[PDB]
Amino acid sequence: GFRKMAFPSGKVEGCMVQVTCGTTTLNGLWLDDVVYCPRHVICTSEDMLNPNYEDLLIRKSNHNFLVQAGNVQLRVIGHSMQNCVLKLKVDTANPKTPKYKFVRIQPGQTFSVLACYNGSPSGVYQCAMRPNFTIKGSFLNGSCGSVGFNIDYDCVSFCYMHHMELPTGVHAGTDLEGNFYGPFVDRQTAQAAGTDTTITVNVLAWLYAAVINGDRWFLNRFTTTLNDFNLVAMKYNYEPLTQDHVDILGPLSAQTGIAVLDMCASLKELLQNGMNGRTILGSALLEDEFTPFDVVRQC
Amino acid sequence: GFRKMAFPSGKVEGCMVQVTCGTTTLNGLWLDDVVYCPRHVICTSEDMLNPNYEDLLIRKSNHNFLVQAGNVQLRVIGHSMQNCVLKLKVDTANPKTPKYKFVRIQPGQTFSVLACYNGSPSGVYQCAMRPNFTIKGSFLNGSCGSVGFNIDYDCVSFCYMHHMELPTGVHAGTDLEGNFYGPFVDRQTAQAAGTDTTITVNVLAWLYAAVINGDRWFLNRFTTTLNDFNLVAMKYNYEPLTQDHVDILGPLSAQTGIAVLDMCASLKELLQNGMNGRTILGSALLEDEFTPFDVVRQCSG
Ligand SMILES: *[C@H](O)[C@H](C[C@@H]1CCNC1=O)NC(=O)[C@H](CC(C)C)NC(=O)OC[C@H]1C[C@@H]1C1CCCCC1
Repeated sequence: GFRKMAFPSGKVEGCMVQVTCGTTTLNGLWLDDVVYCPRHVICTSEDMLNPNYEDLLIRKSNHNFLVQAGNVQLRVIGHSMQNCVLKLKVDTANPKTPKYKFVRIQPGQTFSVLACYNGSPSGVYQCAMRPNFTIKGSFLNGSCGSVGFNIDYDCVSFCYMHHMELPTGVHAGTDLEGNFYGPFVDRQTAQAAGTDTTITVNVLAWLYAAVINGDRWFLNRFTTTLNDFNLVAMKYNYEPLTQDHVDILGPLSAQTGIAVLDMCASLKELLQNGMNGRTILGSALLEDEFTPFDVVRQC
Repeated sequence: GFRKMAFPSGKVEGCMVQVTCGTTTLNGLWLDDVVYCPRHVICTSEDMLNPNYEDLLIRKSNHNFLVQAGNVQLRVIGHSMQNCVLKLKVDTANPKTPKYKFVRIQPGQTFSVLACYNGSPSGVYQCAMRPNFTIKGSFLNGSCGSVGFNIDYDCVSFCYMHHMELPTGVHAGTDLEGNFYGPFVDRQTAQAAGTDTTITVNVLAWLYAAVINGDRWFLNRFTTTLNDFNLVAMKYNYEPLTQDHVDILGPLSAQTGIAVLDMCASLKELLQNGMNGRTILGSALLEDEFTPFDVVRQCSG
């Protein structure tokens, strides 16, 4: 079987706390003796339209920030801002801090999201960083400060902290240095993203997964050159396929004995014609949020 | 705009161990001072055919079971079989035991699966129990003893433990009392699931979700009796509704003001007339793996 699968979230759950300033409550990430959270916690309703964050922050003191780990209040003993993230220093070290790192993820890569409300983990699911630097998440009021991450041999690599929803229903946020993915800004305004394109290497990986699990109706005897495929992909707002993508797809091609460029010819046929009302792995749409690595770690 | 979203898995990660008999290792669930696992851990390859589980267990002693949390051995001090699960009493109460209960779910209900290998969690994902009592998992060799669960507040309701794969590639297993869902047995034989059907109650929940988000073209000005709807539904390979299904749609019916039986009438028209190229929540396909609880969780909670 083949399933969209999130990393086990326990190591991140032990880091989630609630952060409150004024009438605004969201989540923070508590690592060692620092809590990281979105800086817009310091805004009021009036501030959010055009917040001068440095000016709003100079007027705050440590005691204006209320941090709670469950029933326990953590004393804030220091605070600073790094881009769009606030760093609150507390007197307590988190005993549950995992081995971790902060990474900035590349578009087309996937990560797990731990959606939290009031410092309490609520759900976990897989997202991809879109080419237009949005993510198609599930985030409601109070979800800010929820984080996205990957796990590699007990090391948690944090890559995303949640800040906002766009009018189209997609989501935007920062890495853990507080820099946004994409052209977005943490102010209460309607923001549009650039035109979103489809992650072609991931669509190919998912077709290979549909073949492994016995689904073949889309394949064909034909083939294509890399450049000719990429001309058709760009026409249909698919990202171009690089030679590294082809290389990355090697293991999957070998396992199924289907040349990458033969799978490209199949995808070309799908783009030009369609599904014909049919489905692949249950879906009526081409799925582009599985990476080659994601697929390999499942067959 | 809906994601299949699992529950946070940490409270279950803290209960996973491995159980080995000879060279056969699967996963177990450590709650208080008991470890629960599939009884077929006591089988060799040649026993799998039609194992004599009672005979195989009589040859076993406490000191034949290797239970490990990580690389740390947990001493077994008692063993018993309950249906298709082994219960291994150990000398240490799990300090990470959550508040928990053991529940038997119904077809259509969803749950999170924490897929594990050698006692180590690998991934978490949502499954729906199909009307034919299979789930569409992603289970590899060594995954048996992985569990499915829901979390309500801080209480973990364990509802599934994994035992086997069927010829068609779907998966089968038991509740935490060892009772299989559906008509399967833990023998290494080709077993067939009944033909699957569409989970009507979840499709209705999906229509309610569509209405909540302002997508309501399919609502009509008619109603139906539950029996009339069930007889039509069966002709389209949809499950009949139970009284419990009607009741668990109550909150969404109240939220939208659309009576359950009126929504049934709208669904009946979709089944008889098709979608006519229209879409619902952006798709021409009716989704059947979001329960009414799942819908409320992503729309309002
Ligand atoms: C933080 O918890 C919250 C998470 C959002 C709320 C609903 N779903 C989410 O993911 N983030 C916000 O509320 C940000 C805060 C600003 C200061 C960055 N703003 C936001 O998400 O607004 C939602 C945009 C649709 C709204 C616009 C409509 C037109 C007027 C301006 C807002």
